[PDB]
Amino acid sequence: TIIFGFGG
Repeated sequence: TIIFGFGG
């Protein structure tokens, strides 16, 4: 993801 700390 494009959320810091959340892969993918």
